[PDB]
Amino acid sequence: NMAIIKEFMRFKVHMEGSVNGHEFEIEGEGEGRPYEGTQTAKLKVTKGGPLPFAWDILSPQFSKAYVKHPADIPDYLKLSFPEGFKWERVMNFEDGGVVTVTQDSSLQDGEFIYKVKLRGTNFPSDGPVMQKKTMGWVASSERMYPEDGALKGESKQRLKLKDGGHYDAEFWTTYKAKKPVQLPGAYNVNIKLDITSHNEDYTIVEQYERAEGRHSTGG
Repeated sequence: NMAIIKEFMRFKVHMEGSVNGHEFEIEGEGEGRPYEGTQTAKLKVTKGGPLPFAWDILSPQFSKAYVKHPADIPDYLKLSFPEGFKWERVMNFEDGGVVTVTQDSSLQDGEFIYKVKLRGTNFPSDGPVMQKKTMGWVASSERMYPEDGALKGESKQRLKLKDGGHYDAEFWTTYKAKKPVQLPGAYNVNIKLDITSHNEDYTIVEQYERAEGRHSTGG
């Protein structure tokens, strides 16, 4: 896969979804350095905008092939190409909001192709997601482990809020390659996800993410 997954790779992403019944679509394009763990994405809301909820609940869904791994941790999701992988995610927020997400990743004509479906439900009409009071995710760590022939990841996540407080969530994701490839043992993936620019109504957004696998739990 050293020649399938190049040191510089682009991707295209399509998301369709709904949040508290508001339907929307997003199209975007991104690029990054899969072995250095860095990537940027430029997203455009193409249906349903301006969105009546916080961009932040969407931002984690736009790319696991771009995680830097040490040589002694098998890079299962890079190894899955060119066929690729699928993932399924549950995000439970502390005020009862829920987002469930499914995603398919493939490689076509030398670019990654991502297709995302998202359903957000049960967010309080008063809460920070529907009132657009969130201000980005704090840096986080996803604990990974193999189970039942797939790679699972779990994390505790936290959104900063305009009022200086925080809004917490738990994330559970299952990642499954489309062909048997080697699973890793347990390890941690440290992630930093930033919104680097956006227009006034978040119908045009750019993101940057850095992700790296480690054995260490330090900081």
